[PDB]
Amino acid sequence: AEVSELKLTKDNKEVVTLYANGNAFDKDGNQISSGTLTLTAKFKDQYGNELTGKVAGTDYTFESLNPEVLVVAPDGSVTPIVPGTALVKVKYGEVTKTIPVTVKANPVLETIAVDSTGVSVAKGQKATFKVTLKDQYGNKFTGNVNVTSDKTETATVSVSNSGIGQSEYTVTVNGVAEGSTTITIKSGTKEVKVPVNVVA
Repeated sequence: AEVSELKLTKDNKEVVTLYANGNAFDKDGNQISSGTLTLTAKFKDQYGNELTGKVAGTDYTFESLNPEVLVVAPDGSVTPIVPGTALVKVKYGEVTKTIPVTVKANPVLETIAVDSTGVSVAKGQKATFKVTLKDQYGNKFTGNVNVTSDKTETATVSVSNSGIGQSEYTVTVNGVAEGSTTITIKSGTKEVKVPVNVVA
């Protein structure tokens, strides 16, 4: 025979990004949730005919040359273990092929992005800005958010969605009395401060 394709897949999509947690991503960075994670393989004969009706596991077997890093079932099924690089192998009699596979470290919170630099609200009014959590790769990250205010007699604060389960939240600040103060937005071990000025 001859090995004509060796791709990593889930639900017919090629996998460009794979985390330690098993999550997988196409070219666009849209997550694949359908299918199981596998390697696909196609083969030709000595005259270039695509060998058909072939059984993965029986006619051909898959090996992981780095089994502490990535588990590959002989039928081609795939589960990541920790971040690193694994070399994967397909076998068809004497005929073999090798591809690299990269497991990336899972997302963790890197940045609390804040739509605002300071807030100006009139006494007895509300103001609004957005908070976006980002991971080390600079994509949206779902995580918890907590907002407080240094002086509640000047201004009070609240967050959409009870500050859980989301990667984008709305912060409302109510103007309570004339004067100034600071809101603090906390998430994980990180924190941003925002000044606030309540006008008449």
